[PDB]
Amino acid sequence: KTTATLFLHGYGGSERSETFMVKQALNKNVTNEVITARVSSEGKVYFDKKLSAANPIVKVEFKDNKNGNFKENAYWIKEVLSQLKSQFGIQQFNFVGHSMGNMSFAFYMKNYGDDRHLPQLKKEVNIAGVYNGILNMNENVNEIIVDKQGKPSRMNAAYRQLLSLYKIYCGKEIEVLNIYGDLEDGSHSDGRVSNSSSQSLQYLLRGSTKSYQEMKFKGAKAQHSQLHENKDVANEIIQFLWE
Repeated sequence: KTTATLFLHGYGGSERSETFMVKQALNKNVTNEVITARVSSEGKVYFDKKLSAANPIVKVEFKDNKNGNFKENAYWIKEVLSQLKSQFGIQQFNFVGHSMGNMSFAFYMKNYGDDRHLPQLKKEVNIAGVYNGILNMNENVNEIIVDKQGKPSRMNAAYRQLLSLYKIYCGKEIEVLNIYGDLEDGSHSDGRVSNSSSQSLQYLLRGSTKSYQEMKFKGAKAQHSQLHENKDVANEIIQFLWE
């Protein structure tokens, strides 16, 4: 059975933000299929090439790529999934996203995560997830804290609408890998987002995933944008989704 692996860009980005990591996949023979799903502002979906095909990779680009509205960027996500099925029949998918493409996938799963007419999740890769806020926005550096279970010492607006998201992950045996960076510069962050922010995903999933792992890459090559431009991160993701 065929499983499309969708790559979503963070704020400001496009399909070119996803390239370095899928190019690491192709060099690993993973698949010969890559295609681009483009989504306008209205939310009509255009595929550049068609589909047939093992471990196919699909790159998702939103034309309106500066929309901070999680519910419409999670509505878009459901439009691509439901276009990949209506057209190519794909029944399951892996998801990997950068920063805010992941906050849009927590709102996808929240509003469309129990529907069955929709391609089902299998694995999940989360790069610099921005779950309990952003640095220098609605949080500050070393301010917010997480316990054992990734529960925030303080929870921000959006994080709270996502509390009942375990209810969706339960019993779907969804594996989840949580990748974030610690520059090591005394700020416990990826330059842009807090480790507690993305680490607070473990409390959103509440022990209801088939599998939950976190990887804290460290150093200069573990900076926000450096995360999807590292090869030691991209193989981490290859071996998880595909090996």
